[PDB]
Amino acid sequence: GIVLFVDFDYFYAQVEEVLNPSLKGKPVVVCVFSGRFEDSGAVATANYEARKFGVKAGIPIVEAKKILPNAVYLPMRKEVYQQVSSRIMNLLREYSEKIEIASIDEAYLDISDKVRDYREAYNLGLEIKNKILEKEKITVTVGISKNKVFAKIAADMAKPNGIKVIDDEEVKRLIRELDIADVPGIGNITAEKLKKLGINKLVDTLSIEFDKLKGMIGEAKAKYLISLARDEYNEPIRTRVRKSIGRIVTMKRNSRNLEEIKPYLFRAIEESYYKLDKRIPKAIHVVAVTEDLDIVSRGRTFPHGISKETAYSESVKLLQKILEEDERKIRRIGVRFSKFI
DNA sequence: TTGGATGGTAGAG
DNA sequence: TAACGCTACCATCCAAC
Ligand SMILES: Cc1cn([C@H]2C[C@H](O)[C@@H](COP(=O)(O)OP(=O)(O)OP(=O)(O)O)O2)c(=O)[nH]c1=O
Ligand SMILES: *Nc1ccc2c(c1)Cc1ccccc1-2
Ligand SMILES: [Ca+2]
Ligand SMILES: [Ca+2]
Ligand SMILES: [Ca+2]
Repeated sequence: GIVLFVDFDYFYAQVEEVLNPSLKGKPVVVCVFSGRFEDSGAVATANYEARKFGVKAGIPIVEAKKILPNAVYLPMRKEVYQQVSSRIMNLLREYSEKIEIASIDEAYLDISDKVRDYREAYNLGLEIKNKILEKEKITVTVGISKNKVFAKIAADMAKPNGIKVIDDEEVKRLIRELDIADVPGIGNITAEKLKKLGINKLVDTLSIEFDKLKGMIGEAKAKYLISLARDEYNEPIRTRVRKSIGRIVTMKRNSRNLEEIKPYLFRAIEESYYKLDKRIPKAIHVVAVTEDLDIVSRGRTFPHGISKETAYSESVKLLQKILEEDERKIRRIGVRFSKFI
């Protein structure tokens, strides 16, 4: 069982550095500007130079500019990053047929039949890094271990431009020593609940009553953590199948005017339908983000596919439903399609 | 004598 | 002053031959 994981370094920011080499080695911040006012929106990512000053994914641009006014702030050019991603993902395909594309910049390869051992796996990781750097001038981090979770943890430890093997002995050390927060899938909310059960390390999960852990974090996550801690997790590398395709836009001003909201919604539908690429959806959900950033959605599922024209009229009724059942003003509006034929 | 649809939550982007 | 995107999972529920 040998899994090689690839995660591209500071991805959007690094693509902008390849396009404009004068950027390299100084703070670069990639932003989602939203329209609302001067510099409204959020950071998508930033290069490591900018991160030293606290700028990173998620924070508002106005806050980034407070702690790092000097940097290059660039509008996110998603189309260009997807082009670069697709070419790299096709390079990776050449090293293994068992590949799992996990995100715009992540893929797992099952190389159990390609290499005899970790030493050979490591050499293959360098070949992959070299090839990607040659073809795309993009640095990446490679993580290598016995399963997906530890391969991803290996890349986290080695980031940026790194390569790391976590061998059987180091897996045992991490079960003992790794802060549970740093386990994939364990976020702030789950971690804090675990903090209450005395669980700080993966190994702590072995001594706890299974139903107290279940009653706290739910069946799936409890099973997940115990399996990892047991050194048994062995989930297969499988092709990811798109389940939903959606778009959400920020309105210039908050509104409850249907006619004022509709153009944004239709734009979201038009854009969603372009990305569907031959897929035919049987479900549609409208999403409204209210003034206080609560997320509200209403959907409808048909026994048959939804035509683009049908989506327009159905989305209107879903938005009328939200507007009738929630009095708060809408700030963001979007649509999602799912249950593809 | 359990299940698809429903809307909300949490997080490996 | 807080984007954009998408999966897995969770409760809840109104239907159950
Ligand atoms: C986390 C995050 C990522 N992204 C996008 C931009 C990132 O470049 C891309 C990949 O996500 P990540 O791999 O999480 O981040 P990264 O590649 O920018 O940085 P790192 O070196 O630490 O791996 O996805 C967002 O748009 N918003 C986000 O909140
Ligand atoms: N990024 C993003 C885009 C569209 C949608 C979400 C996120 C959540 C959601 C829920 C219902 C419909 C559409 C969307
Ligand atoms: Ca990355
Ligand atoms: Ca990533
Ligand atoms: Ca975490």
